Amino acid sequence: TLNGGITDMLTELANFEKNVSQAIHKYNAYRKAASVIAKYPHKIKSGAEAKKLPGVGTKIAEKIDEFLATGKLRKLEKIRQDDTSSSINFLTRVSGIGPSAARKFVDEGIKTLEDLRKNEDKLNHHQRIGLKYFGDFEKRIPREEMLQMQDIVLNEVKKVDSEYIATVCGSFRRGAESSGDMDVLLTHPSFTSESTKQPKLLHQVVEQLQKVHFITDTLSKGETKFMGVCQLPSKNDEKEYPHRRIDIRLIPKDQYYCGVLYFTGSDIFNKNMRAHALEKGFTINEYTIRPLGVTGVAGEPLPVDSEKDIFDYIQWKYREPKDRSE
DNA sequence: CCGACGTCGCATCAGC
DNA sequence: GCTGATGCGA
DNA sequence: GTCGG
Ligand SMILES: Cc1cn([C@H]2C[C@H](O)[C@@H](COP(=O)(O)NP(=O)(O)OP(=O)(O)O)O2)c(=O)[nH]c1=O
Ligand SMILES: [Mn+2]
Ligand SMILES: [Mn+2]
Ligand code: NA
Ligand code: NA
Repeated sequence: TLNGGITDMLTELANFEKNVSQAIHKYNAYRKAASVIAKYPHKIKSGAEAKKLPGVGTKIAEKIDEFLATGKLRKLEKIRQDDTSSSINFLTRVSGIGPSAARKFVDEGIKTLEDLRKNEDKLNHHQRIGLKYFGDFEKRIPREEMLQMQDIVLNEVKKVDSEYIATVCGSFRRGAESSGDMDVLLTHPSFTSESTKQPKLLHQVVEQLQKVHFITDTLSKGETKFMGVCQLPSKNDEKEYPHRRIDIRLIPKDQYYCGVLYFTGSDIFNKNMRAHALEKGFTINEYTIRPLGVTGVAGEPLPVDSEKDIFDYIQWKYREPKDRSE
């Protein structure tokens, strides 16, 4: 964090554009800029120096010069003072509440945590659970707790069917010392790109984790993706652990490497890699890498038998999970 | 100058 | 009910 | 907001 002040500024600007202006490409522009500055191994001395980096243009360069000279940004100082922007930004911190619902709530005079708590009937299920655990979801997860959680998940999954493979991805697989949540990739030989020989594969696992009181709430749930809440068990007279967000994704077993590449992240890393893939004439999702034809249409899936194969196709040197934290 | 910006799952809604 | 778009999220 | 062509 040689340039923590700058990256903080840009992230706050990113959040404004996403939540208030509802301009998603500005949000990504700022986040991309923040990321490239974050890994820049010098303390930045000027906006001109920063503009040399890919993703930093004229406007951000000027903001960096203002921030360097004064320690502040007048544009952000004004935004911070605005009631509507501040209220909208706050409401979006609740899981299930996005830019649209936040602005609608503020219109209806619901703009504080207290306002939300007395208008619970106006929330959908996701938002209601998000409000319930607002405090808990603010807290990060120490890696040591992540290891406890991994142990439970992998063992409970094993008990259902010993041919399941569960892999913890996201920031954990990238070796982070603390995570925002837990991300679990799931495979079973019955579910491939060719066929589904077994129903309720994800359901079976979710059910087991509920039975042992690990999973406590559900935000969303379908055939391949689960979004919910979990909690570590605590001992006698111990204060309870905070409730944690958990994401589970069932991927066709023969498409594990594309799946694990996707869910390992980071989000910005995926954006950068897939953009580069397009430049190289391929498209990548969580299932396949495919060539783009002359007319621009995706062709048939290419052979993949390691994460590295995917890097090879787009002419990138392989990068370990710990080097993908962009 | 300006088109494009990664890709997709689940909840919810409009229109039929 | 289905189809397609919108919102929020991974 | 940025940038490749
Ligand atoms: C949010 C997001 C996530 N992903 C993939 C890559 C992420 O690393 C992976 C898990 O999402 P996450 O749990 O929201 N983020 P994280 O695990 O990287 O970091 P954190 O510690 O959970 O905050 O899902 C995307 O591909 N695009 C996205 O926009
Ligand atoms: Mn995560
Ligand atoms: Mn997650
Ligand atoms: Na630049
Ligand atoms: Na939210």
